[PDB]
Amino acid sequence: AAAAGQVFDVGPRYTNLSYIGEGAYGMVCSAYDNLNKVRVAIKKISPFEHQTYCQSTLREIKILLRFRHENIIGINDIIRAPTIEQMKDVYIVQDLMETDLYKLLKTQHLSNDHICYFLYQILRGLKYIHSANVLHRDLKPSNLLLNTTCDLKICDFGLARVADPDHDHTGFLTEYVADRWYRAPEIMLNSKGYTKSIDIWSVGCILAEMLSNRPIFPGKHYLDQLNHILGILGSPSQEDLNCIINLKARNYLLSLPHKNKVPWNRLFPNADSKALDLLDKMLTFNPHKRIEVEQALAHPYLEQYYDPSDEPIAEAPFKFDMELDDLPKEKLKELIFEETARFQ
Ligand SMILES: Nc1ncnc2c1ncn2[C@@H]1O[C@H](COP(=O)(O)OP(=O)(O)NP(=O)(O)O)[C@@H](O)[C@H]1O
Repeated sequence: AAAAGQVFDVGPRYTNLSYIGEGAYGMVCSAYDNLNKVRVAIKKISPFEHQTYCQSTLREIKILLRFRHENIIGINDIIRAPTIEQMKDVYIVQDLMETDLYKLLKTQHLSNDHICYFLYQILRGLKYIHSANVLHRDLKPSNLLLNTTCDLKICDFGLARVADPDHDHTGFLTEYVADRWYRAPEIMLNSKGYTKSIDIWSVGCILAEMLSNRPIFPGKHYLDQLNHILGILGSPSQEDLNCIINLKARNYLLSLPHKNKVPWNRLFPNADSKALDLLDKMLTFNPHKRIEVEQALAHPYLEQYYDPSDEPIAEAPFKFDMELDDLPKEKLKELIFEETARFQ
């Protein structure tokens, strides 16, 4: 059993392992694919102890196996034991991507052309995801992979859900998992994040972060996240408040001192004015007024790339809720076993 740091048993076919990160349920290595003669990425996942780990792992696998898109990371192979009894770990083999936008923004200035092309690819992948009735719900720079030729692939569908706008409403201050800094204001107010508009907010946050190499709304906690948003957008309008019927959320917003909108050109004086027009439309407080993915693709900022015939949609949308919250981990291990069978 070949070792890294732990068992990383991808054995004969996958060799010359190099540690390139850790994280959720396992650890990530690069490896030489002795069959296909390319370096690949391998994610070891060890989730079968914890129901919640098994949910995230089954979601990621089910979604990434169904999706086929140039801007979404695919699964090339899956390594696991031939029996459920022997299966402790699952190895997911993917295209090796040189970096992610998080690592890139820590150290590199992006040209206006790079910002434009990266946003185009994010929205092109997102159009496919949304067309499949799926919400990503955790878009952030670390979940956007890039290779040496600036090809961008969305990854990490662990928090992804089938869209359910009918059942989106909830109380004030309802608990949430996805990264605070990329959470739409309605999450803190009255939304479960079951509508496509929560992904467009996250893209808007990522566009702002590409324009300055700093998170635009770096809240330290839940209400601080809302003060950061309202610090730039200003106090919500009467019309936007009238949309918030939940009294705890409405009265919280009414309690706050009046704030005027800060103009995007003050925050980003060297930005392309078309980029700031699109940023404004993505970071709209009211999710009903917020631009949709297909409208963002058609925005003048993206006119060099925009080609709706080359912006494919999903053949096989997820019609129905993935009924995973109440499956015991033993059922979820069986589903993961069945979902991975095609690679044996
Ligand atoms: N296909 C890939 N190619 C290269 N590096 C990758 C790839 N997928 C993930 N990584 C990196 O491996 C490290 C750990 O992976 P991680 O950031 O956890 O990826 P993820 O797919 O978003 N999964 P996770 O965050 O654990 O739910 C990070 O430095 C990632 O950027």
